[PDB]
Amino acid sequence: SQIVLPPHLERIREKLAENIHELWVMNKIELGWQYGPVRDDNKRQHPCLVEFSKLPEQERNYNLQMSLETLKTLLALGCHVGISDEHAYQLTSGYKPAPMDLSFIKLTPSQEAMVDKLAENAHNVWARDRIR
Repeated sequence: SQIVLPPHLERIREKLAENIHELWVMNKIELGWQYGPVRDDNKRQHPCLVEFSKLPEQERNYNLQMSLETLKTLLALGCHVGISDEHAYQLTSGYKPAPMDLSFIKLTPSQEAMVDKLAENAHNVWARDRIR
């Protein structure tokens, strides 16, 4: 939780979370639903279509608790990463965010190895949530 991050990439990681959040619009628009007041998937009520830096920490609380600690542990997951760069068709059902073509950009095997370790951490917090 309390892993210190460099102060240059504070807002950059928020736009990086916003580039994550616009895909968080997209993966839950690919289920075929729509915006709504409540958070009900089967009733086309998904309030998380507004972006990251736009919404407060009630409709943007699930990704902000996730994508921050996905970055917070990634700097100290037994590897090394630092400042490298900036915060860088299916017509959707109300907003179409696609600033970059993420299939023109490649991933690697040390990339997905830290993804499962971050998936190990949060699922154990999900096990810590499933104590009761």
